[PDB]
Amino acid sequence: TNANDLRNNEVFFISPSNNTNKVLDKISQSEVKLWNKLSGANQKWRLIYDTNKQAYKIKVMDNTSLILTWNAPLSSVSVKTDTNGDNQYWYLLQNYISRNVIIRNYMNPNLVLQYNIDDTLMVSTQTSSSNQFFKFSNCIYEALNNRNCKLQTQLNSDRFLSKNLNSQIIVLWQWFDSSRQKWIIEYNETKSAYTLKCQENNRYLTWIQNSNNYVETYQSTDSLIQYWNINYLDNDASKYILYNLQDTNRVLDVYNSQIANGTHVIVDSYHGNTNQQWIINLI
Repeated sequence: TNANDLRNNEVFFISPSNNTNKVLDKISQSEVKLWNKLSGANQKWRLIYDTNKQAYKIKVMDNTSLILTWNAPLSSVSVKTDTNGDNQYWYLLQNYISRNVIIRNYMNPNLVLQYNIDDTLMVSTQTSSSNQFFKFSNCIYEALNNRNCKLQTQLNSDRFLSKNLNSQIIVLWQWFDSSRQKWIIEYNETKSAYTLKCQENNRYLTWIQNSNNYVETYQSTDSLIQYWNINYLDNDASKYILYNLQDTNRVLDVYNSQIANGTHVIVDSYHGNTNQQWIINLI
């Protein structure tokens, strides 16, 4: 799959190459360690790419906004407040075939992140050992791919993304355990984004481009209007934003932030308010 590619603005589990069941974990306010995979937000990391530097920040997703930091001149690493230090940027360079990634410090590219036998991390000069290889696993792909899900607006705990009765228009509706409110989320390798298929009619969440900008269930198409970048909110892994591929500045949104049954769901310019936030759960 290309779903685990080192894309800007995606969120990952970072594992030692020798153990897919351990992940980089912010255990305290400052310390990181490899730990049993639990999927808490303190084990999830957003990549923020700096094009000028060709290097990334690696930000924990537990709400603290702390970033992986080499404690120069020492060999220790920590999570620290982002002060844009050169020691806080990392090159992420991938072996295409093995999928292993070296995490190389920007300030001193002689040094790479290393995991030790005792599960601690440090920086070190480069060897040929697997203790300097990491695997990256996109969190959302792991959790949601090929799953039957429901999507709740943050606006109200009992209003869900629903195909309207006897029309293709997609609206908010209270839960009634209906196939019109159940969505199969599937990653499309070609578009590198998701489709969401309504269980009732086997048609897909699609931006219908006119002055209304409604979403409707629509037949399978290669057109970008049917494809969605499902992401966590920038600093909240408990909520989702869905950006449409036709215009990735536009997102799944609730018309006028209304909560009434039948309220139109639309695609509108990103602002990131609660009307654009969605709670996705497996059925």
